[PDB]
Amino acid sequence: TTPDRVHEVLGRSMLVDGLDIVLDLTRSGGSYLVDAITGRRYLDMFTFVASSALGMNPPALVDDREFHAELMQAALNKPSNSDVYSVAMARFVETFARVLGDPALPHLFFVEGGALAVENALKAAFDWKSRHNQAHGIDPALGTQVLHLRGAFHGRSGYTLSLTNTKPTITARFPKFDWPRIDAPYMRPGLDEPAMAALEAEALRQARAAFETRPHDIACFVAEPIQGEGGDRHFRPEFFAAMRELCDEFDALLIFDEVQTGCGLTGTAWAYQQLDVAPDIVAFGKKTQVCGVMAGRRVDEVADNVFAVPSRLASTWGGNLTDMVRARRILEVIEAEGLFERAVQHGKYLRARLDELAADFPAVVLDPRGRGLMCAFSLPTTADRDELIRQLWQRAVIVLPAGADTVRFRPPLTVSTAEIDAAIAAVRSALPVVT
Amino acid sequence: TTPDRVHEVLGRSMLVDGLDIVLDLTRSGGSYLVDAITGRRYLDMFTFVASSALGMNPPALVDDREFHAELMQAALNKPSNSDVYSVAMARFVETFARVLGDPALPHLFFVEGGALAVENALKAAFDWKSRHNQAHGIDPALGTQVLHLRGAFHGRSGYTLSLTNTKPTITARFPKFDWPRIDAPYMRPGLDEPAMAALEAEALRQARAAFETRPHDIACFVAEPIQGEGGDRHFRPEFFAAMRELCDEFDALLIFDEVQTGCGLTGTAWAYQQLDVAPDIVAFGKKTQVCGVMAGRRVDEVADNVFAVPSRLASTWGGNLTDMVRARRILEVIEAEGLFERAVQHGKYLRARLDELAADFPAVVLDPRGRGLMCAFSLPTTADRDELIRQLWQRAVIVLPAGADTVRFRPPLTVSTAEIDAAIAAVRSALPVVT
Repeated sequence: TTPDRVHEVLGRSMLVDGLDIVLDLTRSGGSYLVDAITGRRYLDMFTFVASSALGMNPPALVDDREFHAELMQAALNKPSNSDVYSVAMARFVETFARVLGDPALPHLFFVEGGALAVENALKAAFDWKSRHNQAHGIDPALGTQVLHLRGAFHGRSGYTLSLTNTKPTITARFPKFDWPRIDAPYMRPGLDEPAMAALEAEALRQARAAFETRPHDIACFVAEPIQGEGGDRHFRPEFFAAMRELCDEFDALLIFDEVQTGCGLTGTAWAYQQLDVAPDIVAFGKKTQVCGVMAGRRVDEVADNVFAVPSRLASTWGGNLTDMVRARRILEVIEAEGLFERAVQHGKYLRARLDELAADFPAVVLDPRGRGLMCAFSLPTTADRDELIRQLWQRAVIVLPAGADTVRFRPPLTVSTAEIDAAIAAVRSALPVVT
Repeated sequence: TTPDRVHEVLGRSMLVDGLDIVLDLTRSGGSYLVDAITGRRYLDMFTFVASSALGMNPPALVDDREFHAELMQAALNKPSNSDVYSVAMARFVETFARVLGDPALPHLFFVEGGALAVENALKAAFDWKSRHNQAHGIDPALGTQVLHLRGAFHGRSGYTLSLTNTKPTITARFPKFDWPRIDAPYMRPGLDEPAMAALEAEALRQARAAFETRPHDIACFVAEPIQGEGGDRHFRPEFFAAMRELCDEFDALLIFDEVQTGCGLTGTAWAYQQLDVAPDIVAFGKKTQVCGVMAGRRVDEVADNVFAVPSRLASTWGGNLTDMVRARRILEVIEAEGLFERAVQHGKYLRARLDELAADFPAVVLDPRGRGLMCAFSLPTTADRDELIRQLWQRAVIVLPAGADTVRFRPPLTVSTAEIDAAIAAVRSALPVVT
């Protein structure tokens, strides 16, 4: 089967609604994807839906003969890491703890898939609340609900379908729990400190009302620190700081879903580190390759929590060993080359360019925003946004939509300023055409 | 970090309740695992919880230089296969369809994880029932419940926690849907045709009552063709044939969870092929490396089902590309070496040996049973069963428990008769010690 027959072969078995290209696995590199059909190079601001930290075929992985041997050893088989331990696994775990670890969150758990990472954070909270209730004379049947935000995306699995609320297509006709959902007080243009404070106060009021009308039954609050799929919606640290206090007042855990924000994209290991709010549990995935949770803080106050008791959380494989070996090497590169700091600096650059675009096209380029390399802007209508994406595709630049009117940038951590300039140049070319 | 420090390193971050050994990834091969600490070889009747079809480091994969290059190309990166197609992916899909495909079930969907494979089968059914209801004048809010069996294991995710019912430890304190659950009329010793028929009739009665008291609200019936974790419980074809008719009468889909039974273990591609019952959806995982569903039959009667409409089912990665490349090669070996037939023949051999054990130890070795290489026997008590497993471990044979009193055999498809003899010899040595 040849590159030009790929879409035909897949089309016999599946819906083929992806990109028009066929990925050349060998010739792609860094910030560029190569179409195996034409040999055309595409500038990658999409990074497999923000799951690639270093881009395709990074030199530090490709040129490392010792790593090749390690990777090959892992890739030939697929052990059940939950039952059977290896040096390859232990090396990954120790470097994860070193590079991304938080001393307050020592409990680590790994699984395949971002939705399942979030689910296991939820399971930890449900167990914790039930047991905490029981220890304080409250019915252990209580503690089954999840406070969450409007516009949230946490995945497409059994529990996360009850949380995710972006496009109706994702959740329609699937059974859901009736869990309390509150307004998301995200930052928007033309709102000053007092205006933002009032918006936050209303979400806080709704949150308080949920806790008070469902006594002892809310196990946790879950949020993305920055809402990705919902449209790159940013929140003030003040909002999460207030939620942290409110969670503590009602003995509920605070969970950050860092599946999209995590592993350096915002300029720190985790976005929460810049918001100065301490979570009890963090769910991670995408860039980490293997998914999972880190837990601690109040979790430890219940001695028989799911991290202390065998067989409460599990899967067959306990994450993919190949992903663990790849991730170990990726984390070593991040640490050695100071890629978090590079993300801060290049992120400031990208943001500055988007500000310039907003000045040049004031009625078209709206609400330029970002933290680190996680940047976005919006257009007046969905039609304008969709057209800009088509125009960029024609110019060999890959970006992703979000929400009704957002264009998202998700470059690799290794993106150069010249590559950012190229992306911006394409947007500038395309804009007069869309207007 | 050295083999002797693996448990210490992992123990800082996780609960370390797995096997005492450290897996040597290089020296393990075929039906043998190697402990990196001692160099002791362990006879493997466990195969990473039945997820290894060919055992460790199969020669056809290890000696194939062309495959090495293909695997390395896949392993270096992790593309989002849902968005971005490759030759490596298309080759996997076409060989999957060739080797394991069913002409009645042309729709394929891939995902990481067995629980998520089952969840996507459920999502397909929920959507189908709602839309089928709508097309026939019935409220589209109806069609949200899942008929399932006692003793079932379908995973540990949001929807599957409402189905799984083996050990309380798996499901306690996690929120569940109230879905209808019926008795499992599995075969047991000392029950003749009429006795089995009466047991089945009672389960059928319970099933009928569920359909009639929850009108238009049961979307599907889900079952394992042979219950694995619940204790290798086998069902007569007559039971599933009756359930098939009953599902059709009430316009509900029939889903087989073949995550444990699938990919040749029972002697055919799928266990359902030997039961002569046609499912609408099959969920697969474990041995297939990449997980997912095959769908067809009645699914196609709803033209806007989830396999026809974009973005109803999805994940970031669409399965792991490394797993796809490995699985392609594994399937080619199965096809080329006639491993399904080998499983039939060696399975008959293993079963014969267990019958002999039952004759020699009539009060201790109970209910010897199996289909293909999926074989088991039971002991009088849980204490006897647990002790036998410890005694086998001491003799370097790895087997898995199931239920309260079952010992399961899960050899690779490539197991030899001498290796089966070795396993049986160890059981014979251990039994006088446990009695």
